Amino acid sequence: YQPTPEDRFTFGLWTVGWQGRDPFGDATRRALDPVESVRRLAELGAHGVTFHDDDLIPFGSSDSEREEHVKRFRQALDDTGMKVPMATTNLFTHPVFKDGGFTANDRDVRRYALRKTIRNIDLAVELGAETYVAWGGREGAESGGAKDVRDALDRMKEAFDLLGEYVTSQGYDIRFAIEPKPNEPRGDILLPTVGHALAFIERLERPELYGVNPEVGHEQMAGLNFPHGIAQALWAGKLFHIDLNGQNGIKYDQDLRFGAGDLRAAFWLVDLLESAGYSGPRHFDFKPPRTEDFDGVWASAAGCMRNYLILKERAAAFRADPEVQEALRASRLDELARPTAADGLQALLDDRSAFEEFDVDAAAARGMAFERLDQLAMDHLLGAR
Ligand SMILES: [Mg+2]
Ligand SMILES: [Mg+2]
Ligand code: NA
Repeated sequence: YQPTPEDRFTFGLWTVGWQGRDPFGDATRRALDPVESVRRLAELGAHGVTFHDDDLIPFGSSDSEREEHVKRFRQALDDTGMKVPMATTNLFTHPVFKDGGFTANDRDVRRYALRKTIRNIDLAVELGAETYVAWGGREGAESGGAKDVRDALDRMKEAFDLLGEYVTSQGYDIRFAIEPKPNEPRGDILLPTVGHALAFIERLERPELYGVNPEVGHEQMAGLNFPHGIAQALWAGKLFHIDLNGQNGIKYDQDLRFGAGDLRAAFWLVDLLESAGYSGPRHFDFKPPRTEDFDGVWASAAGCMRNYLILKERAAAFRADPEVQEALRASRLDELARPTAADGLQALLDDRSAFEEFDVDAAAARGMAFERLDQLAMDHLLGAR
């Protein structure tokens, strides 16, 4: 289960670089130089890295310092063959963003947030990124009167529309991906789930430029089924990027390594991504726990990729097994894929077998055979076939 760059595994600089500061504790690890992270991740078999502006260029850097930070990073990419498929903006750490970036009540903060974002879009394009992520972690509220949500959505739309005008005007081949999260650090965050983000995109001026960047743990913070949400995003043609990690239920955002947390949900996710032919990066947004030293950081990162590869093997074996294919037919998955009424509305209305002469009791007595199917899936996941 050895990863290679062809597997398209990517990591944020802020993941392996997380120093371990949590709400109740100081950092347990020293800061990593981005150049070291690129080299170490390349040695593990990663394909690329991603960054927030402020991960790569310290906030407040002069133009000359900015140039030197980028030059050093580009040489590390050249030395390793690592790519940068995605970039994003930090609109959450600095105190100026305490009430949001794009939806801050203060208008001057909203304008600054847009300018900070635009500057990093230029850099992302320079480095070859194809997707630009926006996680609106400060967009929201702790109390009901603090934020008129209709006005906030107007401001959010305004911001994204302006960004779309900018990339179109410059001729950039980049697309945007909105990352939902239901809460934390705000009491409630705007666009809290994949569904809300997909709905919002349809009201933008150029919806084709925007998709979603769902994160395993974030949907699980609302108790939702992550594979189901991914299926809806794929169905809409909007899965532009994905963040892979683990989460143990409804609590603070844990960002565990992928495969930890809900293991069976991870299996069904990999099955879906591979079956659907998702071709984007397999990006890990995770935090090595603060109990770990640097050897544990790299072990945790390697484990992300290993677990994806094991699950990919098991899901492929499941789908290829003739006994599973028979069980899928026994459960009528084949019929689910056939149209209900390709004969059309009038034919349906005239079809006595659909109502007047339908034997509801005979249909009700048919078992779905779902438990046998699910036990075959369990056996395959555990390698007990
Ligand atoms: Mg998270
Ligand atoms: Mg994320
Ligand atoms: Na737009």
